[PDB]
Amino acid sequence: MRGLLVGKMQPFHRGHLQVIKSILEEVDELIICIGSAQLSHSIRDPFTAGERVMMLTKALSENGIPASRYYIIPVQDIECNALWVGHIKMLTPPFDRVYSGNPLVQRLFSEDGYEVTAPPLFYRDRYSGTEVRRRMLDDGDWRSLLPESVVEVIDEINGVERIKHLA
Amino acid sequence: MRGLLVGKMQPFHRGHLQVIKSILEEVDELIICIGSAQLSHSIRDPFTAGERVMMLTKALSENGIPASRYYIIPVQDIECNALWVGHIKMLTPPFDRVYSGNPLVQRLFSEDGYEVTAPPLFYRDRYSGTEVRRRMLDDGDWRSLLPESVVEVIDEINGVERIKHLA
Amino acid sequence: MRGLLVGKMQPFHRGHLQVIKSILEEVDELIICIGSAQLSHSIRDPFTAGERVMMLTKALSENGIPASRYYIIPVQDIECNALWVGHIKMLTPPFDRVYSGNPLVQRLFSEDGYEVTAPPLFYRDRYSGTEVRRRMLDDGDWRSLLPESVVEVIDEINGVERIKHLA
Amino acid sequence: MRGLLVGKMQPFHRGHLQVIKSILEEVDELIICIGSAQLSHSIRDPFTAGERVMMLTKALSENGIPASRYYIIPVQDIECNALWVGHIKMLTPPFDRVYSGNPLVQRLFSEDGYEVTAPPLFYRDRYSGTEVRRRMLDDGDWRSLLPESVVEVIDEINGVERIKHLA
Amino acid sequence: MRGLLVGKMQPFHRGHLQVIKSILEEVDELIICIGSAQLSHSIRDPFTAGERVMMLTKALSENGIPASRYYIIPVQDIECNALWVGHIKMLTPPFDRVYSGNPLVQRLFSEDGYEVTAPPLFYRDRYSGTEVRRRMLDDGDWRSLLPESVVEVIDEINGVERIKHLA
Amino acid sequence: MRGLLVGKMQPFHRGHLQVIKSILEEVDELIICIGSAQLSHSIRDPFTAGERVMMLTKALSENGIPASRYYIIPVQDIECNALWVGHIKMLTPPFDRVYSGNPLVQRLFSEDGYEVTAPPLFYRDRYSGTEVRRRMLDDGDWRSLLPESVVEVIDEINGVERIKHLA
Ligand SMILES: NC(=O)c1ccc[n+]([C@@H]2O[C@H](COP(=O)([O-])OP(=O)(O)OC[C@H]3O[C@@H](n4cnc5c(N)ncnc54)[C@H](O)[C@@H]3O)[C@@H](O)[C@H]2O)c1
Ligand SMILES: NC(=O)c1ccc[n+]([C@@H]2O[C@H](COP(=O)([O-])OP(=O)(O)OC[C@H]3O[C@@H](n4cnc5c(N)ncnc54)[C@H](O)[C@@H]3O)[C@@H](O)[C@H]2O)c1
Ligand SMILES: NC(=O)c1ccc[n+]([C@@H]2O[C@H](COP(=O)([O-])OP(=O)(O)OC[C@H]3O[C@@H](n4cnc5c(N)ncnc54)[C@H](O)[C@@H]3O)[C@@H](O)[C@H]2O)c1
Ligand SMILES: NC(=O)c1ccc[n+]([C@@H]2O[C@H](COP(=O)([O-])OP(=O)(O)OC[C@H]3O[C@@H](n4cnc5c(N)ncnc54)[C@H](O)[C@@H]3O)[C@@H](O)[C@H]2O)c1
Ligand SMILES: NC(=O)c1ccc[n+]([C@@H]2O[C@H](COP(=O)([O-])OP(=O)(O)OC[C@H]3O[C@@H](n4cnc5c(N)ncnc54)[C@H](O)[C@@H]3O)[C@@H](O)[C@H]2O)c1
Ligand SMILES: NC(=O)c1ccc[n+]([C@@H]2O[C@H](COP(=O)([O-])OP(=O)(O)OC[C@H]3O[C@@H](n4cnc5c(N)ncnc54)[C@H](O)[C@@H]3O)[C@@H](O)[C@H]2O)c1
Repeated sequence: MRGLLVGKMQPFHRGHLQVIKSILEEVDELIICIGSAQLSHSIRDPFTAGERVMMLTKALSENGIPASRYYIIPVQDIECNALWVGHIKMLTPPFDRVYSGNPLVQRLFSEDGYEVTAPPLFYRDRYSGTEVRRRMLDDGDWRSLLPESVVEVIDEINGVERIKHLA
Repeated sequence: MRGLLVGKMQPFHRGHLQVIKSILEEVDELIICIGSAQLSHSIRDPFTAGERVMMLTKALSENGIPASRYYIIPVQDIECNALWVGHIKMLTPPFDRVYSGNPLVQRLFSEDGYEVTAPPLFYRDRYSGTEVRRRMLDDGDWRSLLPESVVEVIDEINGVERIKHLA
Repeated sequence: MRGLLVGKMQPFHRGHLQVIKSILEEVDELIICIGSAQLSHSIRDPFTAGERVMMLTKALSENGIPASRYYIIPVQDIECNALWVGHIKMLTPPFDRVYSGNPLVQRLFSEDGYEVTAPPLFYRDRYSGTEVRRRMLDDGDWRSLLPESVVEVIDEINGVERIKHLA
Repeated sequence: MRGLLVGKMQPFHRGHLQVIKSILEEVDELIICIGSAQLSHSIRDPFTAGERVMMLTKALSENGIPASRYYIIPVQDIECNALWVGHIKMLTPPFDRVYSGNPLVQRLFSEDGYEVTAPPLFYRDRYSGTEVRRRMLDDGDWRSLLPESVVEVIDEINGVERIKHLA
Repeated sequence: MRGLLVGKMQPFHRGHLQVIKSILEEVDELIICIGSAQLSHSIRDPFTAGERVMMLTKALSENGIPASRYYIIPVQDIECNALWVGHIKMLTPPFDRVYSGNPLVQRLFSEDGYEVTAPPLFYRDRYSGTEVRRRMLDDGDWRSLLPESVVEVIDEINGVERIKHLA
Repeated sequence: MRGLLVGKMQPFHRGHLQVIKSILEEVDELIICIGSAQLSHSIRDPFTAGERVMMLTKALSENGIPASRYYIIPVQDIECNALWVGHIKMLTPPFDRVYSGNPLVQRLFSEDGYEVTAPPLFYRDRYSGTEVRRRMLDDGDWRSLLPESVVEVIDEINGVERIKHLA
């Protein structure tokens, strides 16, 4: 039983970790696709796919989740939404269920015949990429929104200095 | 200490496994990029990136190599060789050394300032994607050239029927 | 005498039908290019090119316009506006006049040396893709804005459920 | 009942016409996709998609086949074969059966769950794009291989002068 | 000693000329990249790369700056910001310093290890592409913001008629 | 009076220099487009566009040709030959005549309505990119085929070591 979760992870936050843990209770393995893998250095998409791979890797490992239970696969975006589900299938192992709170992702997989689950949102008011990046820019408390390992990655790659300069 | 290995893995064979094991003796983790992730269903590139991810995953796991010791990242090809090293960096975790027997890959990383190691070839006369695919097409003994787990993947996805039809 | 009409047809409405009929009174055949053929599943561009081909086909046929009097050709968008006129020429039969109310389309063809006609707008306050899609989303009366055959196509492909989910 | 036929039509020849007529005896409408719509001015792909649209249109009309019985849709090629079937679906009306003698096309649609029919070849030794273009270049008898209407199109667009210059 | 300046030059204005002159006092040659070379015919990017090449050429020549002191190189934009610095390097001669007031350009080159200088802004309230284009559209005094040679180019290519039609 | 010359310049050789000098006797300025600006690090296309810009610049300057008499513009290739002439126009200043010995280039510009001149070939048996690169690889005398300034550029960028490694 393999599930699929897709997200920009800009950056990977506590909401992401929580949903992943719950998902791992109903599936044997979880395919985690880092979408928009081609975007980086913008206010909405500051981190490269590689930096995000490290964020995910450290965070999951830090939380004791065995690496054998998940796949981290960067996925560049494409121009045709009608071909995106096929695009994901082509780059990933086979999967039985799709977990997503993103309307577009839900509708695309739904139309393709996949069962789509929308997990309950975990503190959607604070655990969102938008809030995290807003706090980084306005000097708010973004650190509490992310697993400690992610904060370390961001510090190491000078993530805040980057996003502030770009803004 | 993290190394980087790039290959089409069309399909993943015993030569690949051997070089990976030796590399894992000098580095802590190995980033394994599956190149030409956009190509599939052709005589030279029959398998999708996703099918190759499964081949690698099963094979490495079958050989007792812990998943925490490697990263499997599909990498689509790009038009400009001059930007390829940057392309790889953008999609991967940081790495210290590059292992490759491919002249182009060696020269590109070399010009970029990376130390490149060309591991000794393991039975280059039989352990090559070209030979494997040739045997699949001419009904030769391709199975002995691949780890058992890879053969199982190919059987499951009807790899031989596909490549034969395409030829 | 062949004319050219380009439009997103998202979806094909009564305004489109009316302008086509009038155009067919001054030209022998009309080339109808469905622009942005690569876009689908978005609030501004909900339908695939194929679904739009059916909308046009059924509507024109429903209105007794012989198929021998027009060409339905999907045209993907391209990055360079400076090459778009050439892009259209490359995918279509030769044409003598261009009919369009779109400023960009008018200027591009004009600069290329083509005579461009801007037909009078037919109820521009209700007959527009924007209004149709707005009514579909807010449960307004979108059906009256489209030929009956188009409504049937939309019902069949669950167009409203799609656009509502995406919103 | 709608069928699908895909071909480069470089140029449209008597073999194409014959297979289309037979297909039209088992389906109500035939979707005819002109593949490699982006290629032109090369020895293997001399004609633009638009020129080919005219070739098909004139030929089918010349042979009394009603325009309401077919769709002529140019389809640009894409880099990922794994997404091509989806690419075709996205640009076309729905279809029940696929007719093709091309191994790749057959395997792709087959893997996607479509029934694929390989019509008998009509004089494959003379009725092929390769032979036609070879005769045009070596001053052989290419005219007898094409419907008269197609020859007229080629004469009008100076097709032979083009291909000879390119060679 | 060679410097690098990148800009859309939509259109080339007095601010551009001033910064170039000052830069030419600290470097032997200046590489001038016209960014977004693929965009044209839009309100934000009205002129083609070729038209901009003429604007730069005439203006610099008009101001007595020898052609041997600079390189005018059109550079199309790319999807990955992470590869852009590499993209520029690939299309240009080697350079020692980068001059730019654009935050993104500064951060990208900075992260790549280049020294980046942000020249003082020359009348930023009037000397900006945005103001120039705004005046062209609202019939303001755009001519005083540009070198005379640039105005002549714009008049010759009917730049104002174009941008007004597009708006 | 402005002419246009397009070439890969892989690398710029004595034949190129000779044709340019003769052309400069009938035109006031010469636009020199370095085609395939996106290709580098391959046996057929070893040098980046930037390296070629330097080769041209040094060679022309070395031969006393004033920089004000020419434009060096890198041009990436595109997928549609039917749009290439438009692609060139978009990136360059206006031109009156096209000089080329390349059949494709000649036919494309010819069909677009341009007068195309095919200058006499200068020692075509030795002055060709193919011969130069062949000698570099087989240790033949490639230096005599290129202007001295070009040899210096190649030495400086380790061009021979690169092409030999790639082979
Ligand atoms: N055509 C295309 O190229 C195309 C089409 C669709 C989607 N995409 C890609 O999909 C990606 C979008 O992913 P996204 O917007 O979902 O990214 P995201 O990082 O914001 O969200 C990832 C997922 O995590 C979960 N999640 C997020 N916050 C949560 C919280 N607080 N509590 C619980 N669960 C939470 C949701 O399932 C969500 O979908 C992008 O890369 C986009 O480009 C591409
Ligand atoms: N511009 C670009 O897009 C660009 C530039 C360079 C390379 N690439 C990509 O790089 C990939 C090519 O990888 P490849 O040709 O090396 O693939 P491969 O699967 O044939 O080889 C993978 C690697 O495995 C090792 N190996 C193979 N056989 C072995 C044996 N018998 N014994 C020991 N070691 C062995 C070598 O290090 C080799 O490089 C492609 O996807 C290519 O497109 C892309
Ligand atoms: N570079 C590029 O890729 C490029 C450049 C220009 C245009 N395009 C494409 O052109 C398409 C845009 O077409 P559009 O905006 O005109 O689509 P549309 O469907 O809104 O309008 C189609 C045409 O129908 C007519 N029309 C619409 N409503 C009417 C009414 N009520 N009464 C009478 N006539 C009416 C007008 O002539 C109009 O231009 C897009 O696909 C766009 O991407 C592409
Ligand atoms: N990834 C991709 O972009 C991708 C993948 C697959 C195919 N394609 C496209 O498919 C197209 C290829 O079409 P093709 O090679 O079949 O073109 P074609 O014109 O040679 O043949 C068209 C079809 O006509 C029929 N036919 C041809 N000669 C005949 C004869 N003498 N008698 C009877 N029937 C005959 C066959 O069914 C054949 O497949 C190309 O445009 C190719 O690029 C694209
Ligand atoms: N990924 C990518 O494709 C990518 C990433 C970064 C940048 N770019 C490209 O970079 C280009 C952007 O250039 P831009 O925004 O700087 O263009 P611009 O023409 O507005 O400015 C050009 C430069 O001129 C100088 N300048 C402008 N006005 C001045 C004034 N009044 N006084 C003094 N100096 C002045 C500044 O150094 C400025 O950066 C675009 O083509 C963009 O697409 C591309
Ligand atoms: N669709 C497209 O992207 C498309 C279409 C056509 C051409 N192109 C581009 O055009 C470029 C090809 O240029 P090319 O093949 O001519 O390059 P080249 O460097 O071999 O030749 C350049 C030109 O120099 C002249 N020349 C060469 N050797 C000479 C000699 N010994 N004596 C006298 N004159 C001599 C000829 O006019 C020749 O065309 C490529 O970059 C190609 O990709 C692109």
